[PDB]
Amino acid sequence: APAGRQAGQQATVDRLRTQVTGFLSGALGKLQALSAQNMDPELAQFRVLDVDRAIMPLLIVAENARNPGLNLVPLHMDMAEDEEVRTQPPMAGSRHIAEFVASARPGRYRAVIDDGSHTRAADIRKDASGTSVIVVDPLRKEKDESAYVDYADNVNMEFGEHAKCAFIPVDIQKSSFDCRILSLSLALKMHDKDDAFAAFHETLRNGDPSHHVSRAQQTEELGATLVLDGAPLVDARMMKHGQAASSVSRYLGNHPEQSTVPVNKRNETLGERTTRHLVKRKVRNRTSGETKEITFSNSVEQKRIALLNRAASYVNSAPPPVVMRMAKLLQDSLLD
Ligand SMILES: O=P(O)(O)O[C@H]1[C@@H](OP(=O)(O)O)[C@@H](OP(=O)(O)O)[C@@H](OP(=O)(O)O)[C@@H](OP(=O)(O)O)[C@H]1OP(=O)(O)O
Repeated sequence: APAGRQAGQQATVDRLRTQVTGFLSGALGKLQALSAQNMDPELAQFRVLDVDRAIMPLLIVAENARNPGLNLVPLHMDMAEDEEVRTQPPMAGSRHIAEFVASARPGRYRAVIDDGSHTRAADIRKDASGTSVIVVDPLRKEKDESAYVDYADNVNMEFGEHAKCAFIPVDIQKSSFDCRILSLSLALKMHDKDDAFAAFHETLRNGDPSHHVSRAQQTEELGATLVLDGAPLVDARMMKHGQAASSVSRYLGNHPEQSTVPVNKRNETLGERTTRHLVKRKVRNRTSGETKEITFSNSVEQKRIALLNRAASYVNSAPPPVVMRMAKLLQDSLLD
């Protein structure tokens, strides 16, 4: 019974519980309906950017509780604090990296890093020796691979010049609004490959990345690591939600050994699973005009739905202090 754990607040708790599940499940029902009807959300006038920003802090709480040791913390870069450049304010509970590095208790963390307009995933190690970070970006649209040099340097400068850093840009995202669900999934995959990421942190502080990645280079300015080929650290299980079939196939062509390993309990290969998620629909054009018809994997929209399902279930059976916390995180999203 929960009457013992309610501290006489069963009225406020029970009402905040309904309020949070109502929003999570309310978003779930529309997204499930749009996905089942094979319709693009932004063409259907669903404001995914705002829903993804409001549910994210609540998803992390659920994921942190579902997998202890994930230690997933939302963080943002300095440019995210600038109301002039940013397209959206950082999500509720988000911390400035400088504040985090200075005050975070030593240990292992996962993170989603908002720069104001885009979000990446990260694996952070903080101890006496220093802080080290492995950043995986689900977007790779830069035409010339020199912006990644800047990104790697820009990420290192945000964590401190004494931090060891690796920047891994990966061709997963194709849409404009999926960078939050993709980064959240990469974080979960990081905790899944915890051992492999710890051995990379070790090599970062000490030799040859060849035991961990296929292609890497130190940057001229800060000597941070830029990885333009993350395999095998970036394996098939990290490429599952690649939206373009050409990205998954190019990746498998470059790393054939990843084409036969199981990516889930159903024993699907990366290629089998992506094919199962291929849909054909109209999307917004980013000549002429407005829309274009494409064939892509709806894995991310299915994953957004599956994550909302998890969170809504967690809250239904969550203890009051968790309910209070998630209700506040939702209210805090209407600030800024
Ligand atoms: O990474 P998680 O969020 O922790 O969930 C993953 C995973 O999800 P991803 O697609 O993002 O990698 C699988 O999902 P699918 O391949 O089917 O899409 C899987 O499912 P199955 O093995 O049953 O096929 C199962 O999730 P669940 O048990 O809730 O259905 C699994 O969980 P774990 O990695 O924690 O074991």
